[PDB]
Amino acid sequence: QYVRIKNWGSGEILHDTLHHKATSDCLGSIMNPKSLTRGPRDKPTPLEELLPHAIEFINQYYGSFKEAKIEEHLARLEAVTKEIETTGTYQLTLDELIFATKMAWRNAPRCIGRIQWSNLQVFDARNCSTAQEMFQHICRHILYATNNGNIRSAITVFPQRSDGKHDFRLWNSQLIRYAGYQMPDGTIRGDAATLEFTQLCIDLGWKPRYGRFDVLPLVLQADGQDPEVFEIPPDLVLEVTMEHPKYEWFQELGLKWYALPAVANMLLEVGGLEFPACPFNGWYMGTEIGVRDFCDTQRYNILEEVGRRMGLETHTLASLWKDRAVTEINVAVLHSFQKQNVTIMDHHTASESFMKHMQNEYRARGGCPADWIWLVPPVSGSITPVFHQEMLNYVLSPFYYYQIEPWKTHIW
Amino acid sequence: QYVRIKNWGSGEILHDTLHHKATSDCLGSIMNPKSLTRGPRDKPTPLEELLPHAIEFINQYYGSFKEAKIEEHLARLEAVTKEIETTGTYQLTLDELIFATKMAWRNAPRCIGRIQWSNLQVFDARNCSTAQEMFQHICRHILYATNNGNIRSAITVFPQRSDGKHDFRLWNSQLIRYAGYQMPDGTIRGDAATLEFTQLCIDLGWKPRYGRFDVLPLVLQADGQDPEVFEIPPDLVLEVTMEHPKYEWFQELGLKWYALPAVANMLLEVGGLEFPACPFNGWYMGTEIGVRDFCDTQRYNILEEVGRRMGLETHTLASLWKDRAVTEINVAVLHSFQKQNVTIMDHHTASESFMKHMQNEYRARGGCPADWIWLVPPVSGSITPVFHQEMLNYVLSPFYYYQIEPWKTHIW
Ligand code: HEM
Ligand code: HEM
Ligand SMILES: C[C@H](O)[C@H](O)[C@@H]1CNc2nc(N)[nH]c(=O)c2N1
Ligand SMILES: C[C@H](O)[C@H](O)[C@@H]1CNc2nc(N)[nH]c(=O)c2N1
Ligand SMILES: O=[N+]([O-])c1cccc2cn[nH]c12
Ligand SMILES: O=[N+]([O-])c1cccc2cn[nH]c12
Repeated sequence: QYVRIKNWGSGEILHDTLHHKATSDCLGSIMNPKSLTRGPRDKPTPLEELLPHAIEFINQYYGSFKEAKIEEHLARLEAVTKEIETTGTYQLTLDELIFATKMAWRNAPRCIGRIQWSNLQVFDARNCSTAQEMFQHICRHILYATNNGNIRSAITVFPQRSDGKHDFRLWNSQLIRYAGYQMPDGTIRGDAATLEFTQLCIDLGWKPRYGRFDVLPLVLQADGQDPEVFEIPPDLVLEVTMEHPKYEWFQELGLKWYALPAVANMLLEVGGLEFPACPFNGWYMGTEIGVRDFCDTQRYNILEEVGRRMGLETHTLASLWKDRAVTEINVAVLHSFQKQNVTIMDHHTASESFMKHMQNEYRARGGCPADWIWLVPPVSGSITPVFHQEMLNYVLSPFYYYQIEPWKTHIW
Repeated sequence: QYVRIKNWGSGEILHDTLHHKATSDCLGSIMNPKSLTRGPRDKPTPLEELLPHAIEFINQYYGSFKEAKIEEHLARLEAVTKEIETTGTYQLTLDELIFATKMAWRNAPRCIGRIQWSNLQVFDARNCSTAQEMFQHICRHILYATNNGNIRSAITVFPQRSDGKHDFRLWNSQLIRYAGYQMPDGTIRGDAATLEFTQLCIDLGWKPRYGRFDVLPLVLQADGQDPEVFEIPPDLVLEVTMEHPKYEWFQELGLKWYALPAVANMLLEVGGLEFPACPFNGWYMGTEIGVRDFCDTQRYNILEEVGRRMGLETHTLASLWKDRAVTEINVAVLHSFQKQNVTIMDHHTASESFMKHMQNEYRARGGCPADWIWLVPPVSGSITPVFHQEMLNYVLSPFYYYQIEPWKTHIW
């Protein structure tokens, strides 16, 4: 009938009717395509579907390392099949889970730090059962991951999905994130992107401290019950104060950002089993903070003013003042993280690494799922290698799917 | 079996086998997909296919302007049908051709200057018949288009394809382009991207002047005959000397570039009819010269040295020296074109315009074919609006398809 299209900048929406007149023989520019999402359930996974996937995975895992263990393979294959027919679902050996997480990461077409896919700390929280218990596992995660600035990649795996009405889910987009408050005088303070979610926290009893960098509360839902609100212990949230290595007035901007990039709302699918809650984290890439968080008009939007303070022709677009500015914001981010001994990688070194990984991936298994639109840094495109590298985007398994925002499909 | 992937940077090739293990339910990152190419022929277009397309077009053209001319419509419809059944193919009224070119441009998903789609000079050369005659039409084109710096968009349409063995084709990638010579001492002088083609010109009798900016010869093939070589009159090729508005040493780089961006090897398809030769041109966008031509490692590659001359940490990647440099090269390009009174638009203003166009397009006809991967400038991505705009890529009609390089499918 018509496809909806969103301009994440102005938020505006559009309905494309013209595409119907296409000749035939692409949704690559879409953000959250239903092909990359794995929604809710109401009934368990039909055994006929589960068994095939489960069998494949056990073959992937067992046919993973050098010199196989056929005895164990066929044994596990059997033990797994049986468990499925007797219990319905099944449990992955801790080793399998570890293998599962690293693979799913490895199979993440939008990630650029996949060269690190093997170095990942795994926290088995499959035995968890309450919100308070989640909050604890999450805190442990944050503490381990942060590591006083020397960031360590980790993922905490909560109980897999069973029937559907019993799902473990973190409502936050990511572990640490700033709140966005709509001020009385119309202005928007904080992270404009978290406006709607900040409200939900308010509605659930959270006390808004109306500031620019107020760390949002953890909103967790265990088993199936309603989400409970927990504030993250301030001692656990390490931040970095933004300061330029030449511009003294940069510190006067009063900017800062959290050191831990931990995605909290994705679903890890593996061997037919799916875990709707599994927060993971790596470390930041400069451009993410300096270009996205800081310069997007839908976020902190600091380009206009960082420009003036540089004596740039803010009103003459062709002067390339925007190019000039963002780069200085980037050096600030990079410089500040380096100065405050917090791990971070610049987009150039990062790209060179993905290219290295990508080639290691084809040589190792003839392939590497890669979404160009996401891998190319928000700045200095072609100055980067990945820009010139053609790539094939495809969903393998295990995989880290997206999921329908919980506050939509959830009866209280 | 396996899909081939090219790294246009190092030129390296790869075979993707892994994609076979995909779940299912994307080739968006590919350069020349067969879906965007319209190859050779050996027999005319089967009447059963031609008539339907032809009919549609006549409906598009006639149902174009306000208050239709039904009398003429049904009349043209008839006159066209008849002509097809009696002659085989058919001729477009000059008006239709004009409408055809503007539409095809309008339907170009990779173009960012489509807001200009209505302002396009059309040169009807459908009566042409020889190479020498082509060269003349092309020169006239260059002269009109250049207009002493005030660039004007234009397109010259040569005789449409008939049977297949009688094709008019320009062998050049674009009207004006620099030669790339492989030097004795291993080094590559000029435009490395034109290495193979420069050789073809040598093989066809062209005399190489072994320089950095030697304008390549026009290689045209008329009717069906072999391609003839013609040198473009130097008085017709307007260039711009690169100089920075602050760096005196920039002029010392000895850089320069042609002012006319004229794509010469594409095929205009319309109402079933296809014209394998129709060179068009608009005006340059800063980043194209400064970022692509100048900074691509596969081109003039000037980043390394422009860096040093700026006293940048050329050996410390994290210093963001590359970001800093390219921006200065961009200001040079932009500044030089402005100073030498030659039309050119910066990527920012250009993007803002495409966004304006895109919205004018949905409001006017609910759609606008847009390939994100191509519309997003090679630098300052998210600093641009189009980066955040989701878009649908689809091939409409009329369309400007690519085509198999002539020196491959051509018996002498
Ligand atoms: C170690 C450093 C890492 C870096 C530098 C890094 C960087 C990135 C970047 C730049 C993106 C795009 C994010 C955006 O613009 O919204 C991304 C996406 C992603 N990363 Fe990585 N990452 C790292 C580690 C990890 C780890 C440890 C995992 C998983 C265990 C992972 C899983 C993913 C996934 C699934 C996405 C997609 C998120 C989405 O679609 O919104 N990454 N990463
Ligand atoms: C008036 C100014 C114009 C500007 C600023 C402009 C700019 C651009 C840019 C940036 C691209 C991508 C080129 C690349 O990176 O390789 C492009 C592609 C294209 N443009 Fe436009 N353009 C303009 C006019 C035109 C005109 C007059 C036509 C046709 C009559 C046109 C047809 C196309 C086509 C078909 C492509 C695709 C070429 C390819 O796929 O290699 N453009 N243009
Ligand atoms: C691999 C990738 O498709 C390729 O290097 C690209 C991408 N997008 C592009 N964008 C433009 N405008 N022009 C190009 O040459 C390319 N090349
Ligand atoms: C419309 C477009 O898909 C969207 O704005 C993009 C594109 N690529 C991206 N790239 C990354 N890494 N992260 C993003 O949020 C986006 N968003
Ligand atoms: O930009 N990043 O660093 C980034 C983005 C998205 C997910 C992760 C995990 N670690 N770092 C990430
Ligand atoms: O970059 N450009 O200006 C550009 C690129 C590709 C085609 C045309 C035609 N005019 N300008 C063009």
